[PDB]
Amino acid sequence: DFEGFRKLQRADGFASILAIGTANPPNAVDQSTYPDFYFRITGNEHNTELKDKFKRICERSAIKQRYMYLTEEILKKNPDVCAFVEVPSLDARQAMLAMEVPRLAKEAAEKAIQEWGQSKSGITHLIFCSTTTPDLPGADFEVAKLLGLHPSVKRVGVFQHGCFAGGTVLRMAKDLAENNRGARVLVICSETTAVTFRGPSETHLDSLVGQALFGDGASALIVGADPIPQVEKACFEIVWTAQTVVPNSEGAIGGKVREVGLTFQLKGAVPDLISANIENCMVEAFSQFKISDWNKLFWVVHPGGRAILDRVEAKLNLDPTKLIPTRHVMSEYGNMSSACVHFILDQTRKASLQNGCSTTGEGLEMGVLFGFGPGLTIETVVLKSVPIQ
Amino acid sequence: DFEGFRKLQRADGFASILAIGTANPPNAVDQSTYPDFYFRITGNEHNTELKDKFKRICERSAIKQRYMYLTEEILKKNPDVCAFVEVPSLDARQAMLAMEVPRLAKEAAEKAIQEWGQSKSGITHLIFCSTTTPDLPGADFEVAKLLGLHPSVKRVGVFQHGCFAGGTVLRMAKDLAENNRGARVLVICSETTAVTFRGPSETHLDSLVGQALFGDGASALIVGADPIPQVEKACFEIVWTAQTVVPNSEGAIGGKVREVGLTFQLKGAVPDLISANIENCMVEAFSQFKISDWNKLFWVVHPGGRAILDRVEAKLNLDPTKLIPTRHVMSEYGNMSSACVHFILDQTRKASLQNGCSTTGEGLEMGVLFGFGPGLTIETVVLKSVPIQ
Repeated sequence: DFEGFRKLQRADGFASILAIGTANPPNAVDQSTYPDFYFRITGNEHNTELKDKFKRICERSAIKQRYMYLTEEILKKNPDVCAFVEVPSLDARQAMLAMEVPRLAKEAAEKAIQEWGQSKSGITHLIFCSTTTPDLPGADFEVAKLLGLHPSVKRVGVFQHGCFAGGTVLRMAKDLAENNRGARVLVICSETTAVTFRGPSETHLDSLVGQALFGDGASALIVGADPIPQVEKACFEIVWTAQTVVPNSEGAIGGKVREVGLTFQLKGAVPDLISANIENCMVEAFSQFKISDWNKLFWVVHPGGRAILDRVEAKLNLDPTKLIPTRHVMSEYGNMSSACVHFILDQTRKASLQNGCSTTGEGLEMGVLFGFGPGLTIETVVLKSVPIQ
Repeated sequence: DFEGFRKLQRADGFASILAIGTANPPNAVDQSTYPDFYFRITGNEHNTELKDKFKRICERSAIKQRYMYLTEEILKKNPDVCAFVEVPSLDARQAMLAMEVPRLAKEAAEKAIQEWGQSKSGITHLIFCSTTTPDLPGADFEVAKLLGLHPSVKRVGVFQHGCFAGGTVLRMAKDLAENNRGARVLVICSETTAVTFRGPSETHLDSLVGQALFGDGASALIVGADPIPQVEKACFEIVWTAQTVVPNSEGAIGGKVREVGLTFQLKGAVPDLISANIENCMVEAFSQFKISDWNKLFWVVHPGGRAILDRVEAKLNLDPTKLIPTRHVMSEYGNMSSACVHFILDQTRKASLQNGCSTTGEGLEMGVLFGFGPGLTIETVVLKSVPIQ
């Protein structure tokens, strides 16, 4: 009865994505205009040297747009946020965060929930991810509250992991769904530049990189194993996952929560470091399925930057069609951190539909999903598309 | 094909505790002399009223000693950590945290690893918990790095969850160890008051309490399913888990990460909220095991404070023996937040051993574990004991 309590307790098939919800703040920022706006709101028009370094950066970021909670209104009222680090500004950011992060998350759940089609009362687990969370309880408690989730929903907050959390969230979703029969996991990633936006400094060119690539956004997935026939529609199946630390990459990507808010540190080595180890990951994940041709899988890569994508595409020489949904997202949404990959997952199943593809993975049956962040950490996830009738 | 990949990818038995390690900072502080010392080191000797008020709180705490990272020499070189909230102290605390938390976590786990007596390489998962974490990557990465863990350990950091985290980690460990055949999760909870210690204030008595209750410590567990016979020795198994939010209980427990560090709010209504609802959690986690008499189970409840334990016990009408292990640890360590319940698990198995009980649960077969924190949430964990022979 005890060894019997286990089998009945766990689920059957693979944890599957039964819905995908997305949301962003109202302020769409045109990248072609950001350089003038950025240097004007921070009061740095007098430093023509920097501006050109930033312009070059935005102009080569492959990002044409980004949604930002931070608007000129909020910035003119928060001069401390416009400074580099000469004055503290954590508490003001923290307030923005306690309000915005949960708000974007709910908006994403509400869409995911609706698509899913079942009562929110059926959600058993909640996985919440954000670069940071301002208080105790974390944002996971706040979002559950706002959404109206049952009080016995088991929450897990994933804070301060990094841009790779988009993958770890799926790795966690997978184990939650498959070890608990009849379970439905609500997986949410919510990010804003409110905690990281700050003024430019010539002596901190890396931080200037983050000011041109980071954008706001929230994604919501409903994950569950053993979907109900004719009721729940799965569009992806989470097959296998792995996490690793790239060798000799210590300090490559990092951040610090300090009195001046969150500080971003990024080494020029990241692209190299990811390219030189991305293949190992592939053989470790796909050889077990007897797959050696990378181009036979569909792709979902975290858009950490234009250079990183071009590298991976070369070291693996994936054809030009692989990073299309991924670049589609980066272009229209920028680097929304952990949320990015899920936005691409929706972009992928969308294109598949609008193009008469045999499956949700653009005709291909299997695919990989990548997460890159502080570590440097590499998060791998093997998917299984679903056939579209 | 996949219906086989799934069956082989997952473990057969029950997630089990295969080892428990504990660690604490050198500085052993006696609750008896803390009032004079606490007010001295903070330059508040003159305000005899608040001091006598704090002595009175310490004398009811039922805490005889705690282990603190912050020594007198450290507080003397850091005056800002001594203020209440008149001067910022986040940065200084983050520095203390970046080094102390992972250090303590590392000591706890080396102990844990040793008992388990298996290779570190065999560690495929890591669950790290701490009230907070100063940077990105979090303490999970750092702990792996100090531990010389395998670059591919699947790590997860649980930050800013609260005093109830001790159980959410077991809830997380169970799903990980049971859905991954061969998986061995290293569970670590490291906490220190360095991020919360501040001077006294007469307008913030809820904060006073906290200065007398919280202490430092690190706990470490090796969790895994299907333990190798006569190679790995299990002591506790995780059968069923749950977390819940007690109705209308917001603000009772919470904390804010600000430029002055982690502030802490604690409404006096906490003992009653937990008590008038814990009974409900027991009938949800035990009727399925045809059990209605709480006293037939051994107990592991978070030592939030004497009152919470006094109310819970009176409410459920537990035998003065149930909380011998809980009250004993709270007495020798105090509230080490998330790591307390693990200290209790350990003390509980040690006591069963010294006394000559039939099982690791002081003779009983099944047991319950509770965690209380910001939410207000309650983590319930039904544990299975193992025979001693």
